[PDB]
Amino acid sequence: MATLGGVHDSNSNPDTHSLARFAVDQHNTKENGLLELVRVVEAREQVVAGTLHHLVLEVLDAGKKKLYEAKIWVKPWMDFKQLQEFKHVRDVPSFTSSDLGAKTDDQVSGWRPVPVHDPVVQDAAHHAIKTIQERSNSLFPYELSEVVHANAEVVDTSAKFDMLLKVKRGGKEEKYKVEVHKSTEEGGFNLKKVDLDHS
Repeated sequence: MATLGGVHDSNSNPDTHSLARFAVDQHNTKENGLLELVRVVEAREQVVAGTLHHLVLEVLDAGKKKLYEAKIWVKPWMDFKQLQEFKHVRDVPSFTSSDLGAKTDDQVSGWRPVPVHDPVVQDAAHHAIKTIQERSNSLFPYELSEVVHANAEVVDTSAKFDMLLKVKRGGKEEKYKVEVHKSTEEGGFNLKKVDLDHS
């Protein structure tokens, strides 16, 4: 259980080198496999929704040196550090003076809930809200208003989605349950059933 917070920069005082190894080993083992840590570059810190570890080191890509940065997400409460991802940068303090950002389009499976307001939840929610109401007939009254809590589940083949949000209509406020399935290359989502939350 350890964290950190304080937007700044250093010269890799602590064991920052090892920190980068864990990050690369994570991506390298899952989808990567062509990055070789050569020599640490620098160590930067920043507070992001709790704790953010920004490290930069010179790696080897297929036999070509290059500086890459790795971001690690940590929290004080849970006190569990986890590497988010690293992007290929250039010999500069910024992202090669270009746009890099972060991307996440990798498959995943497992019986576990899901965050809120995310691109995956907000997507299924908005789709479910309109789909459900449309499932009765051709119409488009309201859409996603405010998500309370969403959770994902792994079915025999597809993936169930149990979430709860509030809908608006003429200045009203009512919560309801939603159950949608997740499919790949099947058009998108497949709303299973729906329920109301007022009992």
